[PDB]
Amino acid sequence: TETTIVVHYHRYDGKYDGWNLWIWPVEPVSQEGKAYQFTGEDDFGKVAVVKLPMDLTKVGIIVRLNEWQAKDVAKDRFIEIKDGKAEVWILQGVEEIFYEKP
Amino acid sequence: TETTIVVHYHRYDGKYDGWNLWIWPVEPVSQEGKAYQFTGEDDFGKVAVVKLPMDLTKVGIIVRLNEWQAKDVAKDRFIEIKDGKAEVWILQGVEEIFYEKP
Repeated sequence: TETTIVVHYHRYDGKYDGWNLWIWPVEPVSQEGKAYQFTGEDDFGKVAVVKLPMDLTKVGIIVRLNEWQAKDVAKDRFIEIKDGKAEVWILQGVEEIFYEKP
Repeated sequence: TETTIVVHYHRYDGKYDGWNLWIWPVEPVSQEGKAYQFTGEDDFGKVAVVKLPMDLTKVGIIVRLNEWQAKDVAKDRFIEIKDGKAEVWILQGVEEIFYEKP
Protein backbone atom coordinates (compact mmCIF):
# COMPACT_ATOMS: atom_id res chain seq x y z
CA THR A 1 0.00 0.00 0.00
CA GLU A 2 0.82 3.70 -0.45
CA THR A 3 0.32 6.18 2.38
CA THR A 4 -2.42 8.80 2.72
CA ILE A 5 -2.33 11.37 5.52
CA VAL A 6 -5.16 13.83 5.92
CA VAL A 7 -4.11 16.77 8.04
CA HIS A 8 -6.55 19.28 9.58
CA TYR A 9 -5.11 22.51 10.84
CA HIS A 10 -6.73 25.30 12.74
CA ARG A 11 -5.32 28.66 13.60
CA TYR A 12 -7.15 30.67 16.25
CA ASP A 13 -5.86 33.89 14.65
CA GLY A 14 -7.43 32.88 11.29
CA LYS A 15 -4.26 33.95 9.39
CA TYR A 16 -3.15 30.95 7.30
CA ASP A 17 -1.18 32.70 4.50
CA GLY A 18 2.18 31.00 4.00
CA TRP A 19 1.58 28.17 6.52
CA ASN A 20 2.49 24.72 5.15
CA LEU A 21 3.50 21.18 6.37
CA TRP A 22 6.92 19.78 6.32
CA ILE A 23 6.60 15.98 6.35
CA TRP A 24 9.32 13.28 6.17
CA PRO A 25 9.25 9.40 6.26
CA VAL A 26 10.45 8.06 9.60
CA GLU A 27 9.47 4.32 9.59
CA PRO A 28 10.29 1.92 8.22
CA VAL A 29 12.75 4.31 6.48
CA SER A 30 13.92 7.80 7.34
CA GLN A 31 14.04 10.06 4.29
CA GLU A 32 14.21 13.70 3.29
CA GLY A 33 11.17 15.85 3.93
CA LYS A 34 9.01 17.80 1.56
CA ALA A 35 6.59 20.74 1.84
CA TYR A 36 2.88 20.28 1.22
CA GLN A 37 0.26 23.02 0.76
CA PHE A 38 -3.27 22.96 2.15
CA THR A 39 -5.69 22.33 -0.73
CA GLY A 40 -8.99 22.73 1.06
CA GLU A 41 -11.00 23.80 4.07
CA ASP A 42 -13.73 22.50 6.33
CA ASP A 43 -15.37 23.86 9.45
CA PHE A 44 -12.25 23.03 11.56
CA GLY A 45 -9.78 24.87 9.24
CA LYS A 46 -7.40 23.99 6.40
CA VAL A 47 -7.10 20.47 4.97
CA ALA A 48 -4.16 18.76 3.23
CA VAL A 49 -4.26 15.30 1.70
CA VAL A 50 -0.68 14.05 1.55
CA LYS A 51 0.08 10.96 -0.50
CA LEU A 52 3.44 9.23 -0.31
CA PRO A 53 4.16 6.44 -2.85
CA MET A 54 5.33 4.00 -0.18
CA ASP A 55 4.12 1.93 2.79
CA LEU A 56 4.98 3.92 5.94
CA THR A 57 4.15 3.36 9.64
CA LYS A 58 5.44 6.74 10.88
CA VAL A 59 6.16 10.25 9.55
CA GLY A 60 7.49 13.45 11.04
CA ILE A 61 5.59 16.70 10.69
CA ILE A 62 6.36 20.35 11.38
CA VAL A 63 3.86 23.17 10.48
CA ARG A 64 6.16 26.02 9.26
CA LEU A 65 5.66 29.44 7.90
CA ASN A 66 7.10 29.85 4.38
CA GLU A 67 10.66 28.42 4.14
CA TRP A 68 11.30 28.04 7.90
CA GLN A 69 10.42 31.68 8.67
CA ALA A 70 8.67 30.19 11.71
CA LYS A 71 7.23 27.03 13.17
CA ASP A 72 3.91 26.44 14.93
CA VAL A 73 5.32 24.26 17.73
CA ALA A 74 9.12 24.07 17.17
CA LYS A 75 9.86 20.46 18.04
CA ASP A 76 9.58 17.43 15.78
CA ARG A 77 6.24 15.75 16.05
CA PHE A 78 5.09 12.49 14.48
CA ILE A 79 2.10 10.83 12.93
CA GLU A 80 1.40 7.08 13.30
CA ILE A 81 0.09 5.33 10.17
CA LYS A 82 -2.05 2.17 10.27
CA ASP A 83 -3.00 0.42 7.02
CA GLY A 84 -1.47 3.22 4.92
CA LYS A 85 -3.88 5.80 6.32
CA ALA A 86 -3.94 8.44 8.98
CA GLU A 87 -6.02 11.48 9.80
CA VAL A 88 -5.03 14.08 12.39
CA TRP A 89 -6.13 17.43 13.75
CA ILE A 90 -3.65 20.07 14.78
CA LEU A 91 -4.31 23.32 16.63
CA GLN A 92 -2.18 26.41 16.67
CA GLY A 93 0.24 26.38 19.60
CA VAL A 94 -0.94 23.00 20.87
CA GLU A 95 1.81 20.32 20.98
CA GLU A 96 -0.51 17.32 21.03
CA ILE A 97 -1.59 15.86 17.68
CA PHE A 98 -5.12 14.56 17.76
CA TYR A 99 -6.45 11.47 16.00
CA GLU A 100 -10.06 12.61 16.26
CA LYS A 101 -11.81 15.89 15.74
CA PRO A 102 -11.65 17.90 19.04
CA THR B 1 30.02 39.24 0.46
CA GLU B 2 29.26 35.51 0.32
CA THR B 3 29.17 33.40 3.48
CA THR B 4 31.76 30.87 4.67
CA ILE B 5 31.10 28.68 7.70
CA VAL B 6 33.78 26.32 8.94
CA VAL B 7 32.30 23.66 11.17
CA HIS B 8 34.37 21.38 13.45
CA TYR B 9 32.67 18.31 14.80
CA HIS B 10 33.86 15.80 17.30
CA ARG B 11 32.27 12.56 18.29
CA TYR B 12 33.53 10.92 21.47
CA ASP B 13 32.53 7.51 20.06
CA GLY B 14 34.73 8.11 16.98
CA LYS B 15 31.98 6.78 14.64
CA TYR B 16 31.33 9.48 12.02
CA ASP B 17 29.91 7.37 9.14
CA GLY B 18 26.74 8.95 7.79
CA TRP B 19 26.87 12.08 10.00
CA ASN B 20 26.28 15.33 8.07
CA LEU B 21 25.10 18.98 8.62
CA TRP B 22 21.78 20.32 7.74
CA ILE B 23 22.13 24.10 7.35
CA TRP B 24 19.53 26.72 6.33
CA PRO B 25 19.62 30.58 5.94
CA VAL B 26 17.82 32.31 8.79
CA GLU B 27 18.83 36.03 8.51
CA PRO B 28 18.32 38.23 6.71
CA VAL B 29 16.21 35.61 4.84
CA SER B 30 14.85 32.25 5.89
CA GLN B 31 15.30 29.62 3.18
CA GLU B 32 15.27 25.88 2.63
CA GLY B 33 18.11 23.87 4.11
CA LYS B 34 20.66 21.67 2.45
CA ALA B 35 22.95 18.81 3.56
CA TYR B 36 26.71 19.24 3.61
CA GLN B 37 29.34 16.50 4.01
CA PHE B 38 32.54 16.77 6.04
CA THR B 39 35.47 17.06 3.62
CA GLY B 40 38.36 16.93 6.05
CA GLU B 41 39.74 16.27 9.50
CA ASP B 42 42.00 17.87 12.07
CA ASP B 43 42.99 16.93 15.59
CA PHE B 44 39.53 17.97 16.94
CA GLY B 45 37.53 15.83 14.43
CA LYS B 46 35.75 16.33 11.10
CA VAL B 47 35.78 19.64 9.21
CA ALA B 48 33.25 21.08 6.74
CA VAL B 49 33.68 24.32 4.84
CA VAL B 50 30.22 25.51 3.85
CA LYS B 51 29.91 28.30 1.32
CA LEU B 52 26.59 30.00 0.64
CA PRO B 53 26.41 32.44 -2.32
CA MET B 54 24.78 35.19 -0.24
CA ASP B 55 25.42 37.62 2.62
CA LEU B 56 23.94 36.03 5.77
CA THR B 57 24.05 37.05 9.46
CA LYS B 58 22.50 33.84 10.84
CA VAL B 59 22.01 30.18 9.84
CA GLY B 60 20.38 27.18 11.44
CA ILE B 61 22.27 23.94 11.87
CA ILE B 62 21.34 20.39 12.84
CA VAL B 63 23.93 17.51 12.80
CA ARG B 64 21.87 14.50 11.52
CA LEU B 65 22.58 10.94 10.72
CA ASN B 66 21.85 10.09 7.06
CA GLU B 67 18.42 11.43 5.97
CA TRP B 68 17.07 12.27 9.46
CA GLN B 69 17.74 8.76 10.83
CA ALA B 70 18.89 10.63 13.94
CA LYS B 71 20.06 13.97 15.25
CA ASP B 72 22.99 14.81 17.53
CA VAL B 73 21.08 17.31 19.71
CA ALA B 74 17.47 17.38 18.41
CA LYS B 75 16.62 21.07 18.66
CA ASP B 76 17.37 23.79 16.14
CA ARG B 77 20.62 25.53 16.84
CA PHE B 78 22.09 28.59 15.13
CA ILE B 79 25.34 30.08 13.99
CA GLU B 80 26.00 33.85 14.01
CA ILE B 81 27.91 35.22 11.01
CA LYS B 82 30.03 38.39 11.12
CA ASP B 83 31.60 39.73 7.93
CA GLY B 84 30.47 36.68 5.93
CA LYS B 85 32.54 34.32 8.08
CA ALA B 86 32.05 32.03 11.01
CA GLU B 87 33.90 29.15 12.59
CA VAL B 88 32.40 26.87 15.24
CA TRP B 89 33.17 23.73 17.20
CA ILE B 90 30.51 21.21 18.05
CA LEU B 91 30.76 18.23 20.38
CA GLN B 92 28.62 15.13 20.39
CA GLY B 93 25.68 15.50 22.78
CA VAL B 94 26.63 19.03 23.82
CA GLU B 95 23.96 21.67 23.06
CA GLU B 96 26.26 24.68 23.18
CA ILE B 97 27.97 25.73 19.95
CA PHE B 98 31.45 27.06 20.55
CA TYR B 99 33.12 29.93 18.70
CA GLU B 100 36.60 28.88 19.79
CA LYS B 101 38.38 25.58 20.03
CA PRO B 102 37.57 23.99 23.47
